[PDB]
Amino acid sequence: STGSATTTPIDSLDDAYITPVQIGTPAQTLNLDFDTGSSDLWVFSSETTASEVDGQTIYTPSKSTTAKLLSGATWSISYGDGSSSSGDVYTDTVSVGGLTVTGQAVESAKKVSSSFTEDSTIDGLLGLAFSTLNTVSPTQQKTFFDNAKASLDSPVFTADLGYHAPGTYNFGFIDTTAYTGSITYTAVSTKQGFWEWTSTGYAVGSGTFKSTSIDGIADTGTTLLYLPATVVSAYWAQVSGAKSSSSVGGYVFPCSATLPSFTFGVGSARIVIPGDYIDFGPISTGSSSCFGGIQSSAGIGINIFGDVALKAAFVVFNGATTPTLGFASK
Ligand SMILES: NC[C@@H](O)c1ccc(F)cc1
Repeated sequence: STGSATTTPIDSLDDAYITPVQIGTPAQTLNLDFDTGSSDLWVFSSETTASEVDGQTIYTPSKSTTAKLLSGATWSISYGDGSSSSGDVYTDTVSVGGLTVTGQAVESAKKVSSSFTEDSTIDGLLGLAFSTLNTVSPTQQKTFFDNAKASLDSPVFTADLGYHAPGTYNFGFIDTTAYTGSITYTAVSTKQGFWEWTSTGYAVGSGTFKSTSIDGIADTGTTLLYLPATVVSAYWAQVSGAKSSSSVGGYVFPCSATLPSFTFGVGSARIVIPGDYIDFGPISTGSSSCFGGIQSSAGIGINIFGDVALKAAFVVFNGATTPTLGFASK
């Protein structure tokens, strides 16, 4: 089997992407944030505290003939950005782009933190990291990808995120028309439960490539590119007027600037992020100070190849017995 679904930016800055997902019988379609940095499939629901729902589409398990309470199971998750959610668990039929999994754990939110409530466009998350990170207790549950894997033509999914435009998540096949040149594959460590890999270096604009190992994660659920302070300082030093602002919480730059590109290495291959991809617009409405899309990972403990980086590539998440990651230009 295979699946193919379009993923769409939630706003004009590409802050996140949503992908329609069919849950239950008859189908209830919710727009979920596919997150290769976490491993829980959770949704706003009929059980979510009413004051914490503001415009989201909810899953109502009582209206699904295939929903079954997973007795005694609870979940609770805290994300890198400080947001969180928790609740109980059903199993139900879940389909993405024509690919169907029966008996998928669907984690029903009883509580969500303010940032979720405040984002009416995201109805929940669909985790695509390794199932070892799944938070369901007392019986840990598998991701949609893990459940689907044995049925897929090939044990892979791909992320093709657009810049200010829709893109695609494919399951079970590699669309050879969706990228240019060849795909370069690189080793993954699953020890922390992430799609963790090591970039071979970077360049700023038309500058020379610096060969240096940068260990990080491929995370579709993180907006920005978070790299070591040395790398980030080298990037922003090429932008007149750019500075790190403790009050804003990172590097800002004059909105009048033209940003240089940023290149990262994948083995001997190179992925170029155009400068425009690094512009996240005014820090507040009407400001001439703009927020940068490359930020320091120093306070995080891990480097993060988030959407800013991933959207510049066609990315293969290879879930073979020994997982790997592939990157191509597009
Ligand atoms: N995208 C999941 C989010 O919780 C996350 C953020 C940062 C990180 F290093 C790992 C995961």
